[PDB]
Amino acid sequence: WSWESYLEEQKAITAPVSLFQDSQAVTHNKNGFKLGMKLEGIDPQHPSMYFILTVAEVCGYRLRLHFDGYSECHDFWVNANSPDIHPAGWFEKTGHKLQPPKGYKEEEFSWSQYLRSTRAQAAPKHLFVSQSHSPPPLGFQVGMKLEAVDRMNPSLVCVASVTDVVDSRFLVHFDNWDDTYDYWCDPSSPYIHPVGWCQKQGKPLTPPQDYPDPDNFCWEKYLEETGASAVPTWAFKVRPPHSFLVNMKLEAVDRRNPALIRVASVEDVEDHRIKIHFDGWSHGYDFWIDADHPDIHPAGWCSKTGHPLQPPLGP
Amino acid sequence: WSWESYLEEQKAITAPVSLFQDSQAVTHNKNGFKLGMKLEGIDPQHPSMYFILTVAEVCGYRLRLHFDGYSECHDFWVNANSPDIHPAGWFEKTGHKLQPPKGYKEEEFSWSQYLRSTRAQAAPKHLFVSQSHSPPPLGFQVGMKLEAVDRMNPSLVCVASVTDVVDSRFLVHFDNWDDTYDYWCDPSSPYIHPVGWCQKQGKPLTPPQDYPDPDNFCWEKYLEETGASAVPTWAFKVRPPHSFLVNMKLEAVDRRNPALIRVASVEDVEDHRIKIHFDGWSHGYDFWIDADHPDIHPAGWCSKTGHPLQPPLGP
Repeated sequence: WSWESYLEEQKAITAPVSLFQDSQAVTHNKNGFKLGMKLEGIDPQHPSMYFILTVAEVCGYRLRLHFDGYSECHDFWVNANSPDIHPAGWFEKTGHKLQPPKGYKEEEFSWSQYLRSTRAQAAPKHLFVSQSHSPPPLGFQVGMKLEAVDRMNPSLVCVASVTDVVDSRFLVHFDNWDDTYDYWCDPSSPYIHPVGWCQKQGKPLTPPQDYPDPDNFCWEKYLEETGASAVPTWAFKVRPPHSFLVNMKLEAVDRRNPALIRVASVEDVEDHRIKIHFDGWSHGYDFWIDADHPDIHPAGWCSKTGHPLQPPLGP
Repeated sequence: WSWESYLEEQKAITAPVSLFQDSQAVTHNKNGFKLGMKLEGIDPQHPSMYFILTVAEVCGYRLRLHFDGYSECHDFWVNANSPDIHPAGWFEKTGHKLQPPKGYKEEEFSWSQYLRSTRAQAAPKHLFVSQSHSPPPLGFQVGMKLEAVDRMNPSLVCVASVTDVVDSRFLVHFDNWDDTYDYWCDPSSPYIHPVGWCQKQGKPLTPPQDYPDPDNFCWEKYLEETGASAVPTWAFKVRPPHSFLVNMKLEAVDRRNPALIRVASVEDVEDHRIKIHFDGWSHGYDFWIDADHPDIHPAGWCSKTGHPLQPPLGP
């Protein structure tokens, strides 16, 4: 199977490499992660929370991570240039809480004693693109307030806080709601707005969960009572629309089976999202995804990185 | 104590009779209701439901009603010209459900057997202003849909239905919410609007409780699925604002002890409501009330109807 003959046969084109972020397109970096290496990382189910993880599997420029002490059914895949993993020791140098292995209490864990018990190696620091050493997202400080879209209830723009800052990204948290609504963001995110944006648009602002008298909700009073500042208006950057067009082909991680990467086409587009179709599969498997998601890639990505590519499903 | 004497010490004025509805002002009708007379009436705490009620007390042009079979702690006062009471036998001739006395099954209650058991008399029909013999509210039929303010959550305007029609009034019900939010209305009510009013106002509409995918609520889809039509826009009338002014004196039922009527003053106003202050009492007892409410009356009303009036609280 080749992309060249496939595109010739389909009279189609791939999405040019120039439409991707460098982190999505880069194939010339070696994967330095090795089986058994230990590290810290974000739980994709609880994006505010950090766990001790072990490398369970490597495939191309991707790794499968295991939560030490828990079931292997929680394992998940990342790219080796993921900014959501960090070297052993990072949590204590940068102000982050680390969930210990199942069994430990969080004043009974140290890395030096845990590496001694397990005889394991921490992944070396030079492997990690994000160690809190890069310039921060200008203007967004921990504790500052903004208006954010709830991506699980996307018709709602809500009162939200910056609760974590790591390199050029920050965590959006919805005041008084479960942390499982949190998501990582940057200054150009189309989902975040300055305090006062809703009122300027004649849009309903959703106040914190069970705010007393939500009808009389007023930002100025809320900021005063919480000892908080608004993220300043100048910090918010216009992200321009992506340039993907319908029928352009690419490679995408299968969401039902994330060990696998399949030949995919752009089925539909919005300003900041694309709809993925897996060639040869039912359209029931189509899904919408952010154009900057780390799990879509230009054609050739699996081949240059050493990951198997699934061809179109054919007879 | 007299009004003439009091008005002179306060250098004050009474709200003129022409500011009130005729039904709030009328003093020359006699109270024909008698202790122990039985009738049917709306439960004020469940405005959609009808119960068997007994006259427990009469004071001037007011009567206290007791729910047969239930605790006296639920007793309530109405005026003798109330539209919310009907003669025995009305429910069956008009398509309404009667809740029987506590402990009876509905089906095993009949008025004639119940009058025989209690040896009581039904209040005669000529006492009742509302027997369902008058023209209906034009344009409002059972089953028609409209938008209504939820008076318990007054920032919300919601999908609502006409569920009952009695003489000149109709009952507004909030689709898929419980019946305790229902309220009685006429065509001039400030709280109701035609289908599509929110949209034209750039105001959000609250769809029925747990409507599947509530952001796409489409009135015309909803009207079709429910086999329903909109109340026509022509049927909604403008109510002009009241002309009560701050400082006018009047008489009002005490909401904490509703057997009592006190000298009151208008503390504040809106287009359709006044704020009542009880002379000589703490302002912590001030309350808002709709200006057409049956429990406010002009100065002189207690005197002319034979009801005791409480003078201002003094040292």
